[PDB]
Amino acid sequence: KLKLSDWFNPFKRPEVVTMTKWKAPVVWEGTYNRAVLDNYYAKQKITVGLTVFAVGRYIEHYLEEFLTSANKHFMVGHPVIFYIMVDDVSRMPLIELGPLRSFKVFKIKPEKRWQDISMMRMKTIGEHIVAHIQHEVDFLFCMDVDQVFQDKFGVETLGESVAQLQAWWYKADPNDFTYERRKESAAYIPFGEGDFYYHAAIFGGTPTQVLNITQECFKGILKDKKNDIEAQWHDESHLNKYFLLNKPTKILSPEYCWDYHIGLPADIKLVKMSWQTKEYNVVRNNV
Ligand SMILES: CC(=O)N[C@@H]1[C@@H](O)[C@H](O[C@@H]2O[C@H](CO)[C@H](O)[C@H](O)[C@H]2O)[C@@H](CO)O[C@H]1O
Ligand SMILES: O=c1ccn([C@@H]2O[C@H](COP(=O)(O)OP(=O)(O)O)[C@@H](O)[C@H]2O)c(=O)[nH]1
Ligand SMILES: [Mn+2]
Repeated sequence: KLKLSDWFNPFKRPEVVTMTKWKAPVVWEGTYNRAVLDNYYAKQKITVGLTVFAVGRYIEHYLEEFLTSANKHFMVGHPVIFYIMVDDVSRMPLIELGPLRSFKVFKIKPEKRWQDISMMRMKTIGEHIVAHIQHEVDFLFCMDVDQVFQDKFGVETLGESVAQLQAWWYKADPNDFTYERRKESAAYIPFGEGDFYYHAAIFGGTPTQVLNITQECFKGILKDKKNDIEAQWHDESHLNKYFLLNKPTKILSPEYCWDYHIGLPADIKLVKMSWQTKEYNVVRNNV
Protein backbone atom coordinates (compact mmCIF):
# COMPACT_ATOMS: atom_id res chain seq x y z
CA LYS A 1 0.00 0.00 0.00
CA LEU A 2 3.10 2.19 0.26
CA LYS A 3 3.51 4.87 -2.40
CA LEU A 4 6.87 6.46 -3.29
CA SER A 5 5.72 10.00 -2.47
CA ASP A 6 4.52 8.80 0.96
CA TRP A 7 8.19 8.66 2.07
CA PHE A 8 10.57 10.02 -0.68
CA ASN A 9 11.02 13.74 -1.56
CA PRO A 10 13.70 14.24 -4.24
CA PHE A 11 13.50 18.05 -4.13
CA LYS A 12 15.31 17.97 -0.79
CA ARG A 13 18.54 17.12 -2.68
CA PRO A 14 18.31 19.04 -5.94
CA GLU A 15 21.97 18.90 -6.87
CA VAL A 16 22.47 15.08 -7.02
CA VAL A 17 20.75 12.28 -8.98
CA THR A 18 17.60 11.22 -7.08
CA MET A 19 15.66 9.31 -9.75
CA THR A 20 16.64 6.85 -12.50
CA LYS A 21 15.19 6.67 -16.03
CA TRP A 22 13.27 3.54 -14.99
CA LYS A 23 11.77 5.52 -12.06
CA ALA A 24 13.70 3.97 -9.15
CA PRO A 25 14.65 6.30 -6.28
CA VAL A 26 18.30 7.03 -5.37
CA VAL A 27 18.19 7.43 -1.56
CA TRP A 28 20.20 10.40 -0.26
CA GLU A 29 20.29 11.94 3.25
CA GLY A 30 17.41 14.44 3.39
CA THR A 31 15.13 12.68 0.94
CA TYR A 32 13.59 10.04 3.24
CA ASN A 33 10.88 10.10 5.92
CA ARG A 34 11.99 7.34 8.31
CA ALA A 35 9.20 7.86 10.84
CA VAL A 36 6.54 7.19 8.19
CA LEU A 37 8.36 4.02 7.16
CA ASP A 38 9.06 2.71 10.67
CA ASN A 39 5.34 2.90 11.44
CA TYR A 40 4.38 1.17 8.18
CA TYR A 41 6.83 -1.72 8.54
CA ALA A 42 6.16 -2.19 12.24
CA LYS A 43 2.46 -2.77 11.54
CA GLN A 44 3.46 -5.49 9.12
CA LYS A 45 5.82 -6.90 11.75
CA ILE A 46 8.82 -7.41 9.44
CA THR A 47 12.16 -9.12 10.21
CA VAL A 48 15.37 -8.17 8.31
CA GLY A 49 18.36 -10.47 7.71
CA LEU A 50 22.07 -9.67 7.15
CA THR A 51 24.70 -12.12 5.80
CA VAL A 52 28.47 -11.57 6.42
CA PHE A 53 31.49 -13.80 5.60
CA ALA A 54 34.83 -13.84 7.36
CA VAL A 55 37.43 -16.40 6.22
CA GLY A 56 41.07 -16.42 7.40
CA ARG A 57 42.48 -13.34 9.15
CA TYR A 58 39.52 -11.24 8.04
CA ILE A 59 38.01 -12.73 11.22
CA GLU A 60 40.50 -11.10 13.66
CA HIS A 61 40.82 -7.88 11.64
CA TYR A 62 37.17 -7.00 10.89
CA LEU A 63 34.42 -9.26 12.28
CA GLU A 64 34.06 -7.80 15.79
CA GLU A 65 33.97 -4.19 14.58
CA PHE A 66 31.46 -5.06 11.84
CA LEU A 67 29.04 -6.85 14.24
CA THR A 68 29.34 -4.32 17.12
CA SER A 69 28.49 -1.49 14.69
CA ALA A 70 25.65 -3.46 13.02
CA ASN A 71 24.10 -4.10 16.46
CA LYS A 72 24.05 -0.33 17.13
CA HIS A 73 22.90 1.02 13.76
CA PHE A 74 21.19 -1.56 11.43
CA MET A 75 17.32 -1.46 11.24
CA VAL A 76 16.96 -0.27 14.84
CA GLY A 77 13.41 -0.81 16.12
CA HIS A 78 12.78 -4.00 14.09
CA PRO A 79 13.79 -7.65 14.62
CA VAL A 80 17.11 -8.47 12.89
CA ILE A 81 18.97 -11.78 12.39
CA PHE A 82 22.75 -11.78 11.68
CA TYR A 83 23.97 -14.83 9.66
CA ILE A 84 27.73 -15.24 10.14
CA MET A 85 29.74 -17.53 7.85
CA VAL A 86 33.30 -18.42 9.02
CA ASP A 87 35.90 -21.15 8.33
CA ASP A 88 36.85 -21.50 12.02
CA VAL A 89 34.06 -21.06 14.57
CA SER A 90 36.54 -21.25 17.41
CA ARG A 91 37.77 -17.76 16.43
CA MET A 92 34.36 -16.10 16.26
CA PRO A 93 33.98 -13.05 18.52
CA LEU A 94 30.85 -13.60 20.65
CA ILE A 95 29.76 -9.99 21.46
CA GLU A 96 26.74 -8.86 23.44
CA LEU A 97 23.69 -8.02 21.29
CA GLY A 98 20.94 -5.47 22.05
CA PRO A 99 17.12 -5.46 21.92
CA LEU A 100 15.65 -7.06 18.76
CA ARG A 101 18.98 -8.50 17.56
CA SER A 102 19.91 -12.23 17.44
CA PHE A 103 22.30 -14.41 15.43
CA LYS A 104 23.49 -17.77 14.20
CA VAL A 105 26.85 -19.03 12.97
CA PHE A 106 27.80 -21.54 10.20
CA LYS A 107 31.13 -23.24 9.44
CA ILE A 108 32.11 -23.05 5.76
CA LYS A 109 35.02 -24.49 3.69
CA PRO A 110 37.87 -22.00 3.04
CA GLU A 111 38.62 -21.77 -0.70
CA LYS A 112 42.32 -21.73 -1.64
CA ARG A 113 42.38 -18.40 -3.52
CA TRP A 114 41.05 -15.16 -2.00
CA GLN A 115 39.36 -14.51 -5.38
CA ASP A 116 37.32 -17.72 -4.97
CA ILE A 117 36.51 -16.94 -1.32
CA SER A 118 34.89 -13.69 -2.53
CA MET A 119 33.08 -15.25 -5.53
CA MET A 120 31.82 -18.43 -3.77
CA ARG A 121 29.69 -16.24 -1.46
CA MET A 122 27.18 -16.11 -4.36
CA LYS A 123 26.72 -19.93 -4.25
CA THR A 124 26.60 -20.15 -0.44
CA ILE A 125 24.05 -17.31 0.02
CA GLY A 126 21.60 -18.95 -2.41
CA GLU A 127 21.89 -22.32 -0.64
CA HIS A 128 21.07 -20.61 2.68
CA ILE A 129 18.11 -18.71 1.18
CA VAL A 130 16.49 -21.95 0.02
CA ALA A 131 17.23 -23.86 3.24
CA HIS A 132 16.14 -21.27 5.85
CA ILE A 133 16.43 -17.50 5.14
CA GLN A 134 13.33 -17.46 2.91
CA HIS A 135 11.32 -18.68 5.95
CA GLU A 136 12.86 -16.25 8.44
CA VAL A 137 12.90 -12.70 6.98
CA ASP A 138 11.02 -10.29 4.67
CA PHE A 139 14.20 -8.56 3.32
CA LEU A 140 17.90 -9.55 3.26
CA PHE A 141 21.17 -7.54 2.91
CA CYS A 142 24.45 -9.23 1.90
CA MET A 143 27.59 -7.31 2.99
CA ASP A 144 31.40 -7.32 2.99
CA VAL A 145 33.02 -7.58 6.45
CA ASP A 146 35.78 -4.94 5.83
CA GLN A 147 33.60 -1.91 6.68
CA VAL A 148 31.95 -0.28 9.76
CA PHE A 149 28.46 1.19 10.37
CA GLN A 150 28.69 4.89 11.42
CA ASP A 151 25.04 6.02 11.75
CA LYS A 152 21.45 4.77 11.28
CA PHE A 153 21.06 2.35 8.31
CA GLY A 154 17.29 1.94 8.42
CA VAL A 155 14.08 0.89 6.68
CA GLU A 156 14.48 3.69 4.08
CA THR A 157 16.92 1.21 2.40
CA LEU A 158 14.42 -1.69 1.97
CA GLY A 159 13.03 -2.76 -1.42
CA GLU A 160 12.52 -5.66 -3.92
CA SER A 161 16.09 -5.31 -5.28
CA VAL A 162 18.62 -2.87 -3.79
CA ALA A 163 21.99 -1.71 -5.21
CA GLN A 164 24.80 0.50 -3.81
CA LEU A 165 26.63 3.25 -5.75
CA GLN A 166 30.42 2.81 -5.49
CA ALA A 167 31.93 5.88 -3.80
CA TRP A 168 34.76 6.64 -6.28
CA TRP A 169 32.59 6.49 -9.42
CA TYR A 170 29.10 7.99 -8.74
CA LYS A 171 29.74 11.22 -10.74
CA ALA A 172 31.67 9.49 -13.58
CA ASP A 173 30.53 8.71 -17.17
CA PRO A 174 29.82 5.02 -17.92
CA ASN A 175 32.66 4.74 -20.46
CA ASP A 176 35.05 5.41 -17.58
CA PHE A 177 33.60 2.64 -15.35
CA THR A 178 35.77 -0.38 -14.54
CA TYR A 179 33.29 -2.90 -16.00
CA GLU A 180 34.64 -6.16 -17.48
CA ARG A 181 35.44 -5.20 -21.11
CA ARG A 182 36.46 -8.59 -22.66
CA LYS A 183 33.67 -10.11 -24.75
CA GLU A 184 34.78 -13.64 -23.76
CA SER A 185 33.52 -13.11 -20.16
CA ALA A 186 29.91 -13.64 -19.02
CA ALA A 187 30.32 -10.29 -17.20
CA TYR A 188 31.08 -8.26 -20.38
CA ILE A 189 29.53 -4.79 -20.74
CA PRO A 190 30.31 -3.04 -24.07
CA PHE A 191 31.44 0.56 -24.29
CA GLY A 192 28.36 2.65 -24.88
CA GLU A 193 26.25 0.74 -22.33
CA GLY A 194 25.64 0.98 -18.57
CA ASP A 195 23.68 3.10 -16.06
CA PHE A 196 25.84 3.19 -12.91
CA TYR A 197 28.83 1.45 -11.30
CA TYR A 198 27.51 -0.64 -8.39
CA HIS A 199 29.61 -1.80 -5.39
CA ALA A 200 29.48 -5.52 -4.47
CA ALA A 201 30.12 -4.62 -0.79
CA ILE A 202 26.35 -4.05 -0.22
CA PHE A 203 23.33 -5.52 -2.09
CA GLY A 204 19.90 -6.76 -0.99
CA GLY A 205 16.21 -7.32 -1.60
CA THR A 206 13.45 -9.81 -0.83
CA PRO A 207 14.73 -13.41 -0.41
CA THR A 208 13.23 -14.24 -3.80
CA GLN A 209 15.11 -11.45 -5.55
CA VAL A 210 18.44 -12.02 -3.80
CA LEU A 211 18.18 -15.71 -4.76
CA ASN A 212 17.93 -14.63 -8.41
CA ILE A 213 20.84 -12.12 -8.08
CA THR A 214 23.16 -14.72 -6.50
CA GLN A 215 22.14 -17.65 -8.75
CA GLU A 216 22.69 -15.64 -11.97
CA CYS A 217 26.03 -14.21 -10.80
CA PHE A 218 27.30 -17.69 -9.81
CA LYS A 219 26.25 -19.11 -13.20
CA GLY A 220 28.44 -16.44 -14.83
CA ILE A 221 31.39 -17.19 -12.52
CA LEU A 222 31.14 -20.90 -13.47
CA LYS A 223 30.88 -20.24 -17.22
CA ASP A 224 34.01 -18.06 -17.12
CA LYS A 225 35.92 -20.93 -15.42
CA LYS A 226 35.04 -23.24 -18.33
CA ASN A 227 36.29 -20.56 -20.78
CA ASP A 228 39.57 -20.03 -18.86
CA ILE A 229 38.84 -16.39 -18.03
CA GLU A 230 38.40 -14.51 -14.69
CA ALA A 231 36.53 -11.18 -14.54
CA GLN A 232 38.58 -8.09 -13.62
CA TRP A 233 36.69 -7.34 -10.39
CA HIS A 234 35.42 -10.88 -9.73
CA ASP A 235 31.89 -11.07 -8.25
CA GLU A 236 31.47 -7.24 -8.61
CA SER A 237 31.91 -7.49 -12.41
CA HIS A 238 29.12 -10.11 -12.57
CA LEU A 239 26.88 -8.08 -10.20
CA ASN A 240 27.17 -5.03 -12.51
CA LYS A 241 26.14 -7.19 -15.52
CA TYR A 242 23.19 -8.54 -13.55
CA PHE A 243 21.91 -5.05 -12.56
CA LEU A 244 22.28 -3.81 -16.17
CA LEU A 245 19.91 -6.57 -17.35
CA ASN A 246 17.63 -6.59 -14.27
CA LYS A 247 17.45 -2.98 -13.07
CA PRO A 248 17.36 -2.44 -9.28
CA THR A 249 14.13 -1.12 -7.77
CA LYS A 250 16.13 1.07 -5.28
CA ILE A 251 19.68 2.51 -5.23
CA LEU A 252 21.62 3.81 -2.17
CA SER A 253 23.79 6.97 -2.37
CA PRO A 254 27.51 6.75 -1.55
CA GLU A 255 26.62 8.13 1.95
CA TYR A 256 25.61 4.48 2.61
CA CYS A 257 29.13 3.12 1.78
CA TRP A 258 31.77 5.88 1.88
CA ASP A 259 35.59 5.78 1.50
CA TYR A 260 37.14 8.50 3.74
CA HIS A 261 40.37 8.22 1.70
CA ILE A 262 38.48 10.44 -0.80
CA GLY A 263 37.91 13.13 1.82
CA LEU A 264 34.43 14.47 2.72
CA PRO A 265 33.01 16.61 -0.08
CA ALA A 266 29.80 18.66 -0.02
CA ASP A 267 27.52 15.94 -1.46
CA ILE A 268 28.17 13.50 1.41
CA LYS A 269 26.00 14.87 4.22
CA LEU A 270 25.77 12.07 6.86
CA VAL A 271 27.84 8.85 6.48
CA LYS A 272 26.01 5.63 7.42
CA MET A 273 28.88 3.18 6.67
CA SER A 274 32.65 3.56 5.97
CA TRP A 275 35.30 1.38 4.29
CA GLN A 276 38.15 -0.10 6.36
CA THR A 277 41.70 0.67 5.16
CA LYS A 278 42.99 -2.16 2.95
CA GLU A 279 45.54 -4.53 4.58
CA TYR A 280 46.08 -7.09 1.85
CA ASN A 281 49.68 -7.98 2.91
CA VAL A 282 48.25 -9.54 6.08
CA VAL A 283 44.71 -10.71 5.34
CA ARG A 284 45.28 -12.29 1.90
CA ASN A 285 47.64 -15.24 1.34
CA ASN A 286 47.84 -15.41 -2.43
CA VAL A 287 48.42 -12.84 -5.17
C1 LIG B 1 39.11 6.80 -9.48
C2 LIG B 1 39.83 5.53 -8.98
O1 LIG B 1 40.61 4.94 -9.71
N1 LIG B 1 39.56 5.08 -7.74
C3 LIG B 1 40.10 3.80 -7.18
C4 LIG B 1 38.97 2.92 -6.58
O2 LIG B 1 38.19 2.41 -7.68
C5 LIG B 1 39.59 1.80 -5.74
O3 LIG B 1 38.54 1.01 -5.09
C6 LIG B 1 38.35 -0.32 -5.59
O4 LIG B 1 37.55 -0.20 -6.81
C7 LIG B 1 37.24 -1.52 -7.42
C8 LIG B 1 36.58 -1.26 -8.76
O5 LIG B 1 37.38 -0.40 -9.58
C9 LIG B 1 36.50 -2.30 -6.41
O6 LIG B 1 35.20 -1.72 -6.17
C10 LIG B 1 37.30 -2.49 -5.10
O7 LIG B 1 36.58 -3.22 -4.10
C11 LIG B 1 37.65 -1.11 -4.53
O8 LIG B 1 38.49 -1.30 -3.37
C12 LIG B 1 40.49 2.36 -4.62
C13 LIG B 1 41.21 1.35 -3.75
O9 LIG B 1 41.88 2.01 -2.66
O10 LIG B 1 41.53 3.18 -5.25
C14 LIG B 1 41.01 4.30 -6.03
O11 LIG B 1 42.10 5.05 -6.50
O1 LIG C 1 40.38 -14.07 2.16
C1 LIG C 1 39.22 -13.70 2.02
C2 LIG C 1 38.81 -12.79 0.99
C3 LIG C 1 37.42 -12.27 1.04
N1 LIG C 1 36.64 -12.41 2.21
C4 LIG C 1 35.22 -11.94 2.27
O2 LIG C 1 34.81 -11.43 0.98
C5 LIG C 1 34.68 -9.97 1.03
C6 LIG C 1 35.21 -9.36 -0.30
O3 LIG C 1 36.64 -9.24 -0.25
P1 LIG C 1 37.38 -7.87 0.02
O4 LIG C 1 36.53 -7.09 0.97
O5 LIG C 1 38.80 -8.18 0.42
O6 LIG C 1 37.37 -7.13 -1.42
P2 LIG C 1 37.62 -5.53 -1.66
O7 LIG C 1 36.35 -4.79 -1.13
O8 LIG C 1 38.84 -5.15 -0.85
O9 LIG C 1 37.71 -5.41 -3.15
C7 LIG C 1 35.43 -9.59 2.33
O10 LIG C 1 34.93 -8.36 2.91
C8 LIG C 1 35.04 -10.75 3.25
O11 LIG C 1 33.71 -10.68 3.78
C9 LIG C 1 37.14 -13.11 3.32
O12 LIG C 1 36.41 -13.36 4.28
N2 LIG C 1 38.40 -13.71 3.20
MN1 LIG D 1 35.46 -5.12 0.82
